[PDB]
Amino acid sequence: HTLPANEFRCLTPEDAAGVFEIEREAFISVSGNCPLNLDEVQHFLTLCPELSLGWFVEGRLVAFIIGSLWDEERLTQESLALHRPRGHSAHLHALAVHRSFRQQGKGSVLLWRYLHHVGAQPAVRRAVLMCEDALVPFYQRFGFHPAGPCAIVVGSLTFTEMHCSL
Ligand SMILES: CC(C)(COP(=O)(O)OP(=O)(O)OC[C@H]1O[C@@H](n2cnc3c(N)ncnc32)[C@H](O)[C@@H]1OP(=O)(O)O)[C@@H](O)C(=O)NCCC(=O)NCCSCC(=O)NCCc1c[nH]c2ccccc12
Repeated sequence: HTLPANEFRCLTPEDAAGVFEIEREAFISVSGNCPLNLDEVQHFLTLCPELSLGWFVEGRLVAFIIGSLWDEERLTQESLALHRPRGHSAHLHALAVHRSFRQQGKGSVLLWRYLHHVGAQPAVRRAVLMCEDALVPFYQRFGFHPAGPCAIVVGSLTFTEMHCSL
């Protein structure tokens, strides 16, 4: 009968649309590329929805995490579009908060619930993601440790890989 003022839930391919939209502003408007395009978004939301998480305010996605499982110590170019069911690592492909909802602890909040959410799964024993050097201290507040230069290349952009024991 109404729109919950706040709701945290796993995503479904129905939210792919909304995810890309925030990606356009969050990444493309900046570097010219984005972590996941609509097909990639629907791909992981189809194969491993339980690895995603969204914050809906008044029926609108304001934050999201799109995961997938990895089975190697470090991230590679191929892992970018892969989901290793047999893996034990939660690979955070993308994390973003809406342009209008930033700097209000939402990213931090979503990130913590996410770590707790996937660490609840029997397989997931570690979390991994890549980020620009500017965000390394940010992810460290969550237990992530810088694991050196990430091998994944994206345009002219480089990233520092980070791992979090779960
Ligand atoms: C970061 C996040 C989710 C936090 O939310 P929030 O705004 O609500 O933040 P909080 O309120 O919870 O707390 C704020 C903290 O967030 C950190 N922070 C925020 N903006 C920062 C900045 N410009 N530089 C350094 N630290 C910053 C600070 O440390 C800051 O501390 P302070 O309270 O002391 O100020 C939110 O700001 C957001 O959605 N940003 C846009 C997308 C993005 O970059 N996603 C992450 C890429 S990392 C993960 C990822 O998706 N990788 C894919 C890698 C990738 C593939 N293709 C790309 C193309 C381009 C770029 C990257 C990629």
